[PDB]
Amino acid sequence: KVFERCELARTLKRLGMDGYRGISLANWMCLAKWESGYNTRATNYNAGDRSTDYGIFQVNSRYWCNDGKTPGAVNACHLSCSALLQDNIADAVACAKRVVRDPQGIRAWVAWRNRCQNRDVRQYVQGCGV
Ligand code: NA
Repeated sequence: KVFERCELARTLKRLGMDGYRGISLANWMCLAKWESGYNTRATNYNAGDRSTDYGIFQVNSRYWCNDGKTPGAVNACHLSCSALLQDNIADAVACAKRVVRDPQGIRAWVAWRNRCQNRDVRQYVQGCGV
């Protein structure tokens, strides 16, 4: 499923992402935008290390979910990576929450540092009623 901007903003809000571990809703929107373009079935293989990024938040199989084919990987979210490709983002959100519980926080995603950090991210939620 490819979410519309405001549809996603309202969904993330009801799933309790606004201010989760000090991360504003607009930051989560900026992250999803740059990671997958609001696409829940997005996948990206990293040939250099044999891992794959899954879902709307593009979480890596080496640490967050299990896909079986990634060498020396852990499954911190305790999920099959298939769970992160559903139209319903409940599991993807629960796993994104686990990621930011680590010291790095939102900084764990390099894309956030590149396109979201220290920028005016208001535009991602403006007019959505959240
Ligand atoms: Na894994």
